[PDB]
Amino acid sequence: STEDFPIPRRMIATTCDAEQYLAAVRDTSPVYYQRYMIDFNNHANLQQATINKAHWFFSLSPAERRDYSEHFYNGDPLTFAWVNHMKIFFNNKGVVAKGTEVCNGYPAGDMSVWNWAH
Repeated sequence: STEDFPIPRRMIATTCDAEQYLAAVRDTSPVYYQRYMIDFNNHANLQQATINKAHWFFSLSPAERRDYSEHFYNGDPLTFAWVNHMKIFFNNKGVVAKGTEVCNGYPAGDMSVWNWAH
């Protein structure tokens, strides 16, 4: 009864890693990617925590992500310090769909996707 909200079902199921997904969005929804990276850049002190959290999420089994989704609104310190820290992964179903459709074709672990100096 909430397979697709708050966390989109395609993000629950993806076998892609963070950097494959991010690169896919960079190419399929460039404005969304750019605007996220601007917000990321504006939160310098929270960047590593955000990268770490993305890595954790993508390390999780689908069942673990479902659990996380069932507890998403509770919030952790990152959620209060930077509400939109996971916006690129979770917030837009259309962006998610286009990214998860193609992310398996991108290079795993490519950390340069977190470095967009704008």
